[PDB]
Amino acid sequence: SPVFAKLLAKNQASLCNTTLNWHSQDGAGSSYLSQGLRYEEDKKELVVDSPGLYYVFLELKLSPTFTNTGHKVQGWVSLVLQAKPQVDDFDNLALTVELFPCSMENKLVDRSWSQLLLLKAGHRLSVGLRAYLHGAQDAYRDWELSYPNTTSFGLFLVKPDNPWE
Amino acid sequence: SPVFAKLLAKNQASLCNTTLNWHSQDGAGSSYLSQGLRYEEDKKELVVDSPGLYYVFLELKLSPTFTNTGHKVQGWVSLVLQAKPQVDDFDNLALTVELFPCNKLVDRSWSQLLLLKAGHRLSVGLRAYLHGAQDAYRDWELSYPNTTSFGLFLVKPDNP
Ligand SMILES: *[C@@H]1O[C@H](CO)[C@@H](O[C@@H]2O[C@H](CO)[C@@H](O[C@@H]3O[C@H](CO)[C@@H](O)[C@H](O[C@H]4O[C@H](CO)[C@@H](O)[C@H](O)[C@@H]4O)[C@@H]3O)[C@H](O)[C@H]2NC(C)=O)[C@H](O)[C@H]1NC(C)=O
Ligand SMILES: *[C@@H]1O[C@H](CO)[C@@H](O[C@@H]2O[C@H](CO)[C@@H](O[C@@H]3O[C@H](CO)[C@@H](O)[C@H](O)[C@@H]3O)[C@H](O)[C@H]2NC(C)=O)[C@H](O)[C@H]1NC(C)=O
Ligand code: NA
Ligand code: NA
Ligand code: NA
Repeated sequence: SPVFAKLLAKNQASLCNTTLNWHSQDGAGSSYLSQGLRYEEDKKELVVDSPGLYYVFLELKLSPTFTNTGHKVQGWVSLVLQAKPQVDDFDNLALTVELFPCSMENKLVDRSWSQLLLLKAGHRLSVGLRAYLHGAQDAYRDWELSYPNTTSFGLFLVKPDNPWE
Repeated sequence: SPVFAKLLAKNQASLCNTTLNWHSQDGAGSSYLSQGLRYEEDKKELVVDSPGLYYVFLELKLSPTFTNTGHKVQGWVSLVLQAKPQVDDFDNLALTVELFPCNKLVDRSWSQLLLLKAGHRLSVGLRAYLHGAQDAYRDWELSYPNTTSFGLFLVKPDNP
């Protein structure tokens, strides 16, 4: 069976610097994870069983709130992939959205990110929400992570490890 | 073995409405496709062998050119996934980048989980509407090494 996972972010009413919580199963027992992949609620980490080349993906869906007027609050919002252990290039493994007056709107922001990464057996992956917002009083209340525009995180095994290497 | 492909776009010196050409192997003879996948140069299509649920992805890398200056050129650039037969999801399977009068490399990704049939053909159309300056389409390009990509992975076979 293909090794694949697609987790959906638990709701976040406002933005802050925190590790995101994930739904690992839908409204029924059917999990968003295949075998060879586990999700740990306590650590908020996706645990990779076998080593290989994985296609890791992040999809940020920023929903504007009632207080959002679209053209005052600026800065940036990030989804930062937190890997244990660090991968050879795990330096700024992140999906960033820049908010500037130029291109700012009172509209849903839907951005995707991907990277092919060499992961080890027992590799732990968590996702941190990062944001610096300014321009109005209570700027972090102007955006949220909510269902049905759900932020997602996942991966799939592209090439299993070759031990000889 | 996993069913996976990651094709890299052939160079495009300026932006226009066309079906993109793709490299199916790198500089050496190393294939960008696994077994159960083919690329047809003539049709510019990725041919899917077995039916199932595929994670299809597009990644647009727009590189600014020498003539790319100021905050005048605006509009949009798109990568349109052209399926044969039409996938009964939406007729709007596209990556779209909006350009405002704002300049560096634009790197945007798109993905969708799609139910594909045996012999499914997938091609990618480049779409663009640029205005605000005389030869606005010359201000962006698709070039190596910041190469635009297209591929997929079989997530769930129909017949294990
Ligand atoms: C690639 O395909 C896309 C379609 O997917 C295509 O984009 C379309 O381009 C036309 C023009 O080339 C756009 O139409 C414009 O709409 C605005 C709306 O306000 C008008 O102001 C424009 O008209 C001006 O020019 C006229 C002279 O002909 C004057 O009569 C008028 O007063 C205006 O000054 C113009 O009609 C159209 O909106 C887009 N479509 C989309 C969906 O954005 C694109 O041009 C194709 N690219 C290439 C490289 O040819
Ligand atoms: C979440 O973490 C980020 C860091 O990743 C925090 O962003 C940082 O926030 C401070 C203000 O709180 C920014 O400093 C400001 O700089 C400007 C420079 O002109 C100055 O005018 C201000 O007086 C202030 O010192 C800092 O730039 C920013 N860092 C980055 C990298 O953008 C953020 O505050 C944290 N968020 C929460 C919710 O606390
Ligand atoms: Na959302
Ligand atoms: Na094509
Ligand atoms: Na490019």
